[PDB]
Amino acid sequence: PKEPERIVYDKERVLQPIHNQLKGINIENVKIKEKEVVNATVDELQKMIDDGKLSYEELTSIYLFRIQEHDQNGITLNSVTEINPNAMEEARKLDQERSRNKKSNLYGIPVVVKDNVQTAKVMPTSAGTYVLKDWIADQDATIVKQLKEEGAFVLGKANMSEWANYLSFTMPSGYSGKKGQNLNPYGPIMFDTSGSSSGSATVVAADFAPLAVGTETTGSIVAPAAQQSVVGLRPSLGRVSRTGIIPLAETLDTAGPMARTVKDAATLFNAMIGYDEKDVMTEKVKDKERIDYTKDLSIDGLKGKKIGLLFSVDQQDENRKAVAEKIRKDLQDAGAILTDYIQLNNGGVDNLQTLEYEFKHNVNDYFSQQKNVPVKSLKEIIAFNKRDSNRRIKYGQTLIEASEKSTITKDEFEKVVQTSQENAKKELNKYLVEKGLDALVMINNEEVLLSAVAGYPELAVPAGYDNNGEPVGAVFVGKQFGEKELFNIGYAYEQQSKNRKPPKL
Repeated sequence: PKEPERIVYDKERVLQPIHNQLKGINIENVKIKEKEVVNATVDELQKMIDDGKLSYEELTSIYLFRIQEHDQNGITLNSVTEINPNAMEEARKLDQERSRNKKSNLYGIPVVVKDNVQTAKVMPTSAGTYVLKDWIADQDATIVKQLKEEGAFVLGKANMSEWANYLSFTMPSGYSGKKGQNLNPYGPIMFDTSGSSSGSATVVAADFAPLAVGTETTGSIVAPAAQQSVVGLRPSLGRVSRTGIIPLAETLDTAGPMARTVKDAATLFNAMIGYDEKDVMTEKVKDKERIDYTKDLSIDGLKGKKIGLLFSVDQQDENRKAVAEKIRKDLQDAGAILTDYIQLNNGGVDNLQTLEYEFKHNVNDYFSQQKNVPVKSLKEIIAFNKRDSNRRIKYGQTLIEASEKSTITKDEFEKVVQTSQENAKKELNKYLVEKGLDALVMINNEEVLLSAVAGYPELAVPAGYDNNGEPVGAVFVGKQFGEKELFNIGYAYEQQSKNRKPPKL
């Protein structure tokens, strides 16, 4: 992959919606409440408005102001693709019906969803592409529809690696032909943002939003979360509906919550989960009940837990040696039994061929359902990009070209997926279920291939910063349908370490 550059497309796409609903606002009250809102958890934000020292309209104003001054100006992280023009109108209405309709922790809380998540009549869904930059979907994604059932509203959309990082091998992470290059708030250009949920990681890292929604095929959530020092969760395959999300490979596709705090992540995770008749994958959770993932979160959640390490401190470079060593300490200091150095075996577990065949089919089937989409096939996209290469495909489109002319048959595909799932699931259970380990911890995204295919949940927690200041996260692998135990484990590791530091913008 090539290096990231300071490239920003269509800046007025974000500024004008911000500028329009910030004409009748006092900048004095904004900057004052800004210092009290930044790095504050969701629970703390609810306390600031219960005491009357803040409101939802003010909360939204601060974020929009920060996006205007930091994301599209100043340091210019360029992590926001779209902004809800009705963000203030919805915020004020949530203030009026607050004392009457308040019920959930998510009420009035602005949420930023990934650019590949559908919203109705308001914000375009493009998956970071230039060809879909202006296409507004007909219906909301189910996760968006369920979000507004608890009071939450979509503040805007986050930047991402185009096509969920499936365009070319040379394209830098965080880049999209729609908005441009995403920059890491801990060190622009210097540090990569990772992908493909780069923007969803940045908006919560730079306090552009309290919560964010990302998608993951293989590491697209936990890797940018670790690279930008924020919390990211990949749910079990079937826990969260994918309906209303531009796919990549429905075999692996999933949508997870992202925040600065494990607590806040679980708060968002409450409204994302549920049942969906449209997504047949969510019929593996039908015989289960909805839970509050914020109640059973104790600081002694690591007491007695058996975490298997997927990294070795001694074999680590001098740069990450100090960070990796502190991970073991914090786990031990919290009272957990650590298991040596477990080296997972990636054998027979395919990822690329699963993507090459399924991408063309998922995309074409996706566009066939839409009403007024400017493209109805992957073939038309390829032809569209060719007409202005330097703009629409600066780093090419080799991957989507390979998927279009793929020779792989459906028999070869479903057979590979079958063997891959049985291998990864057995490899994981070998340590998790068989040897009685509660969870597996890794550094960054070194071991995501197995847990993604097997459908096991993943939780990224800020593990600190190396000698150069580059963010390093600790991603936990939980057991199947064990998001409840993962959050409890993740919360205990988070509080008994506190590695995350707010970035200097």
